[PDB]
Order: sequence, then C-alpha cells, then structure tokens
Amino acid sequence: MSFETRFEKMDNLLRDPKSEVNSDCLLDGLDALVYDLDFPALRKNKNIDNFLSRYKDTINKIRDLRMKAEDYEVVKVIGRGAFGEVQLVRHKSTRKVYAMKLLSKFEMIKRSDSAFFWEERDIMAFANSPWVVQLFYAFQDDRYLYMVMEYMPGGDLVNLMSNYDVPEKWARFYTAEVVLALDAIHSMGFIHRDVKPDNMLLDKSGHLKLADFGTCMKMNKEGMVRCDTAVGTPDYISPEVLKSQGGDGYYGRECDWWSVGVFLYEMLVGDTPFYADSLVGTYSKIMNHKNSLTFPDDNDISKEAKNLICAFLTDREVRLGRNGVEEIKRHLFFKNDQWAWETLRDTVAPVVPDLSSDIDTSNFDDLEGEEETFPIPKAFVGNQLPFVGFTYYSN
Amino acid sequence: SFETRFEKMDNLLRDPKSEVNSDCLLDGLDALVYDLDFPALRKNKNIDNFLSRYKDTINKIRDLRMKAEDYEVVKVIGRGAFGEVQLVRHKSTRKVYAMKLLSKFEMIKRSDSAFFWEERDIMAFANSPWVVQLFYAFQDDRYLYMVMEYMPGGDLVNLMSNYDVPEKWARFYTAEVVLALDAIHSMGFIHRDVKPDNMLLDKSGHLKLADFGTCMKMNKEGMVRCDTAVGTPDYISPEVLKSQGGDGYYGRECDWWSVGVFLYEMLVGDTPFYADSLVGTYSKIMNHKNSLTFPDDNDISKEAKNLICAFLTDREVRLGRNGVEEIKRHLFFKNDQWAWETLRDTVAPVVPDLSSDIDTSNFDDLEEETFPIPKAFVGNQLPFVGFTYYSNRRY
Ligand SMILES: CS(=O)(=O)Nc1cccc(CC(=O)Nc2nc(-c3c[nH]c4ncccc34)cs2)c1
Ligand SMILES: CS(=O)(=O)Nc1cccc(CC(=O)Nc2nc(-c3c[nH]c4ncccc34)cs2)c1
Repeated sequence: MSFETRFEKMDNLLRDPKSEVNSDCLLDGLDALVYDLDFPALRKNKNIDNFLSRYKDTINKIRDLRMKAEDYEVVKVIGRGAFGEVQLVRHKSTRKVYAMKLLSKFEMIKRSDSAFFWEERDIMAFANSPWVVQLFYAFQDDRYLYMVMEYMPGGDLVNLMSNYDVPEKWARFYTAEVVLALDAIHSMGFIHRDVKPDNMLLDKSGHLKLADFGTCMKMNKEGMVRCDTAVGTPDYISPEVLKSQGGDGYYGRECDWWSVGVFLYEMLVGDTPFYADSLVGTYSKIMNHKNSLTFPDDNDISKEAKNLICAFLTDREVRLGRNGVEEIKRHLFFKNDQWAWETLRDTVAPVVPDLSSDIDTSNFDDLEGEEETFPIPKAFVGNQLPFVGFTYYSN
Repeated sequence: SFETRFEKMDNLLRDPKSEVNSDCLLDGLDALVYDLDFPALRKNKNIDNFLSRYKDTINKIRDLRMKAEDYEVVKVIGRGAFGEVQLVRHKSTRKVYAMKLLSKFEMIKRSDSAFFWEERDIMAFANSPWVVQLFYAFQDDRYLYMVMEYMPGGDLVNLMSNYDVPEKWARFYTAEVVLALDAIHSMGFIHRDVKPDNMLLDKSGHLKLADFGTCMKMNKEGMVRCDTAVGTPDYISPEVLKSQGGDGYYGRECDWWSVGVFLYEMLVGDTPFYADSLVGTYSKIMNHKNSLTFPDDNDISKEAKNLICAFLTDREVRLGRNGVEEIKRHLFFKNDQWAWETLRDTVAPVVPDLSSDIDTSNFDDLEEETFPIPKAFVGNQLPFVGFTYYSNRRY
C-alpha cells in the first residue's frame, strides 16, 4: 500500500508471464490497434491517422523483431482440423525441431467459438507435467495464432491401435498413464471434455502425454463446469456432456472418466462401444448405454477389464472416480507386477519408438481450399481484439 | 540474428525515450479501454467481449498506476486557457509539488500545436538548475498532468509588482535569464515566449525558466520555420511578429529581444512598447526604431540603456547574433559581487523567508467542459498515448 510497493507491484505485473498486462500482451494490444485502424475509411479521422503515422516506423520494427511465422522452416503437415493445422517445423536459427499448431483468426471470428484457445495456451504453457505437451512460444499475426510445442515423435494412440491388436498388459499401461495424465489436468482445475486416442501422444521413450486441450474448461468453486456448446463426433463423449445441449446442466470431472472406459473398450474390443454410421446414431446409443453396451463372445477380455469398462460406462452417480482417483487406482484391472503407479513414467514402455533422426516423421501420415481473408471495414470492427494477450515466450 | 533480436526488443521496452516503453504501452491499453467503453460501441461483440475480459485487469492497472486522486490539492496557484497549475501534496510520500493540468478536451477542440510533448521532454531530460524539473507525467480520460518541482519564491511578475527594482538586482535577474536561456539554446530549443511570468524563484531566490509550452527545436542551421506568430504581445520580437507562411525563418535571437523587454520593464516600470489597446502594442513593436524611448529616469545608467537598445534592435544587428559571450562581455554586467561561472552559487538579492514546505505567500489565489459520448469509434485518447513519465523514467 506504500508508494514503492505500488510501483514494484506494477513493475512485476509487466514481467509476470501469467499477467494480463505483461510486455507481450501490452505489445499485442498496440499491434492490434495498428492492424484494426489501418484502413483508408478510418484514417479520415485525424486522431486515428496521426496515431498510425506516428507509430508506423516503430510498429514495423516491433513486427520484425518479435517472433514471426517466417522464423520457422516447415517440414511436414502432420495434422489438420476445421480451423487449423499442426505442422512439424524447425526453427531456422536455433535448428531446434518443434510441432506448431496454426489457427486461422478469420475462421474463428466467422464461426465464433474464439475463446477455446485460451485454456489450450495456459494448460500447455504453465502445466509443468510430464503428462502435458509443453508450449514454448505462442505468437500471432493478422491472419493466424501459432503454438510452438514439443514434438512427440511416437505418434498418437490411433496409429498404435491401428497397427496392433493391443494385448491386455499394454492396455493396462496406456490406461494407467491416461488416469495419471487426466488427474494432472484435474489437479490444475480443468475438465478435458473430449479425451480420445487422437489426443494421446507418445514421446521418444514411448510414454504418454495428453494433447489438444481445445475442449478444456476451468472448473468452478465446486469442481464443476456448464456449457451451451455443440460437440462433434460423440463417440468418446459422456451422457452428461451430451445432455448439456444448451447449458441444460452442470457436470464434474467424472465426464473424463467415461471417455477412459471408451478408450479401454476400444483397445481391447477393437471398436468404440457406441459406434453407429450416422452421428445421431452414436448419440442414441450413448444415451441408452444401459442396453447398448455389449461385449463380444471371444472372452479375450478378462473379468476385471470387463468390470473397469462397465464401472466407467455407467451414469455419473455411480461412476468409478466419483470419489476421486484413488478408487480407480485401487481397481483390480490395474493389479500388476511390472509397475507401480508412483514410478510408471520411469518404467520401460510397451512400444518404444525406434527413430531415424531428430525429424523422423514415420509415425505421422503425410498431408495434402484457398485462404479466406477479413474484408476491408468501413468502420472500426476490431477483429484483432479477441486475441490481444495470446503471445507467450519462454526464457 | 536471434538473442540480438530479443535484447534489441527488451531494451526498447526499458528506454525512457522509446515510443514502445512500458509507459507508452500501458497508456495504449488504458486508451483502448477508455475509448471503447460506450454503450453504442459495446453493441459490437469483439469490443464488448474484449472490454469484459480486460475489466478486472484494467481497473487493477488504473489503481496501481499514478492517478490524480493520489495528490491532495493545496491551492490553484495558476491558470491558463487549457489548464491550471496547482500546489499539491502527494498523499503517500508527503512530498510537495506543482502540478500542471491540461484539459484533453480543450486541446483536441483546436490546439494547432501538440506543444505538451516538448514541454514534457525539456522539463524531464534538461538536467539544468535553470529549468523546472518534471518528476512524473500521467493522464486520464479528461486531463494530462505534469508533476514538477514547486518554486516557492514566486515569479518575477510578483517581485516587480512589490519592489522598485534597483539596477544591481536587475543585473542579477538578467544574468540568470541569459544563463537559463543559453541552456535551452544548448539543448537546441528556442523558448519563443520569454517573459517575467515564466521566471520562477527557488527557495534560495535563484531563477529557473518555466512554461516551455511555446518551445521548438532548431534545425541544423539553428533556425525555426513557423508560418504563424507565437509568444506574448509585449515581449514578441518584430520577426516572430511578421513571421508569414513563406517567410518565418528565425533563430535564437528572438529570445534575446524578450530579454531587452524584461530589462526595460524592471528598470522603467512599464513595457517599452506598451500601449492602451493590444493592437497599439503591435504597432509600436514594428516601429521600435522610433517608439523605444526612455523617461527622465536619472537612475537608468548609460550601460543599462545601451544593453536594452542592443537587444531592442532588428535581428541583423541584435546583441547575441554572434553568441552568448558577446552579451556576457557587456559593460552592464560589469560587477564585483558575482562571476558568471559561479552566479547560481552567489547569495540572491531577495531570499524567500518561508513559513513551511507548503508556504504559498508568493502566489495569489484563483477560484466541466467535456467530450461528448461518441456514437462510433473516434479515438479521442490516441493523440496522448505515451505521455506518461512513471514506469520507464530517467534516474
Ligand atoms: C479442432 S480445431 O480446428 O479447433 N483445431 C485444430 C486444428 C488442427 C489440428 C488440431 C489437432 C491438434 O490439436 N493437434 C495438436 N497437436 C499437438 C502436438 C504437440 N506435439 C506434437 N507432436 C507431434 C504431433 C502433434 C503434436 C498438440 S494439439 C486441432
Ligand atoms: C495557456 S495554456 O492553458 O496553454 N497553459 C497553461 C495552463 C495553466 C497555467 C499555465 C502557466 C504555466 O505554464 N505555469 C507553469 N508553472 C510551472 C511551475 C513549475 N514549478 C512551479 N512552482 C510554482 C508555480 C508554478 C510552477 C511550470 S509551467 C499555462
């Protein structure tokens, strides 16, 4: 409350990589102001014109120095999606190899939803868990948002499952790491919402990390979230998150445990338990899990694996994990000899990636519409404002 | 090269002279919030959501950063067209200052200057005992503030109004003006408005120049190119007076004209080109050759009369056309009580006898207008982004 304390408090607020007003967010704010005002229509205003004239030389210097997309050499497009694409890239100067998620600022504004990336940035940047893919640098430009993360050369669980008939001992491993990776996110106060094999990545050692925190939400004072959002491909989604079509309720971290059952069922049975041709067909079967969940006759599935799946594929009220992680960990399906929960990431993985080089992309299938841009505004529309403060740098 | 790019950018945020230091960056965000926060503009989701997101933060910033509520006003010790000066005390530090306020509204409603920028730099970076020092500069949606050192000795106007100034005192006050003007010139500026109103006295009784509002930096030829007259009617020089569009190319000799006007006033008691009407004063300045006369004042010496006439002549033969040393060498300054190089260390003619730290005896006492709510983005706070002198300052 003293004068110096007020100065120091403000000075450290500019240095904090978690602050809303650090030098990177502050710069982002100016960079946006220049992007959204520089139009002939708006420049007819002297306040606007003189401002833009004054900061021209400077804003350009900043633009050149600050991290830019041209500082990375793209090696392969190792992933795609609605709004963006992931790409194996190499930093031209440092020579370091990374995975970079691009997100079109145009599309996110056209199709709304432009707040999902906020939890994706914070989780990866501040998590500090060997269970979460790490964000090194987040930066933007008039067209996209960029996330420079650690490259996972082992591929995703989708690829693994597609190449092996997963034995129970491997499934017990991959599930345990998911239980731990999920518990970490929960410990950070987040619900993943869409846990699936596509989001389970393998490091050089063959150990798991969760990725694609796009669907994440921060839990309230009672460890709960609420949404009016529509979810695509409901295969891994829980009956609660589906009954939430319009904010028609709340749900806790037990929604992530449902998806784990779906992941265990898939690795051992070979298919998703509620699969149907149409999306509406999948939804109907999830709602009717009581009667739709069935197992095949080839009892290549143990008594305890069948039990864990059914303990996870039940209504929230009696779902395993409603009373915390320790009741999942204590399950007989996890009873083994090879590992101990507290040292599982130090154990030797079932599948160890044998890799050719630093840029080995063998586990990632290669990838093959023109760029749509924001129109010239007649008035101030401030298209850049929803992304002010996205820029992150690690020291 | 990398790292050099980081360092270059880091030093750009620290520099108190940079366009993108923390002060300017913080000002930019503070402006964006002030300017967008209107019900009309908030109808735009990009704007509304941005504001909603940065509400908590912007308010924290506003509370920590220097604000007008931090100072307890003691007396309005001065007024002007756009602002007012006020003796104030910092509520926290207990420190006593003089604060110049400038209505952001009045300025925007036809200013034709942006004078406040050089007034800021001269006072902040001058580092002369001849220039009033700026400690902090800050703003808000309504005003610009300059927190400077309080001059308790009053101005020369007050002194002249209370004493029949003897020649020995006039020789002192002139010499200090010659030195304080030379310092501004050495910084590459022409004061353009030298008058007793801008001569202030410190606790010791020594001079400092103030009100650098009319200042302008000289070109590499030591000249200024103004299409319009600047300064005060009595003290304006014939060349700064005539100063047309195509013409108006004057040097630092315009400050020497005003010194003659100051010397004449202290010894004679009136301004030399004084006339009833203001238009009468103009006519007499132009016709200085015939209008400058002295009364039957036996008390004005031969050398005082000569200095005045050496200063009250056409620029082409004005004393000081060949530098300060020809003014300093003048016989009027010949004395056995001080030496030019040690004059500020000598004992003043009038030493202020002051009651306390807040003694306002030398200052006589003096006893709404605002921007309309905009329907569209008008950006009224943009011309003042970067005014603040607080976070990145020169210590
Ligand atoms: C659905 S959308 O259109 O809203 N967004 C969107 C667009 C394109 C792709 C995706 C998937 C996705 O999230 N991919 C991710 N990949 C990593 C990663 C980190 N390291 C690695 N190493 C190898 C390989 C991938 C990684 C993290 S999240 C999402
Ligand atoms: C005409 S305008 O509206 O464009 N500008 C404007 C508005 C208000 C006042 C004035 C005069 C003025 O400039 N006064 C100044 N006072 C100090 C100072 C510094 N220290 C001190 N101590 C005691 C007493 C005054 C000081 C510096 S400049 C000019």
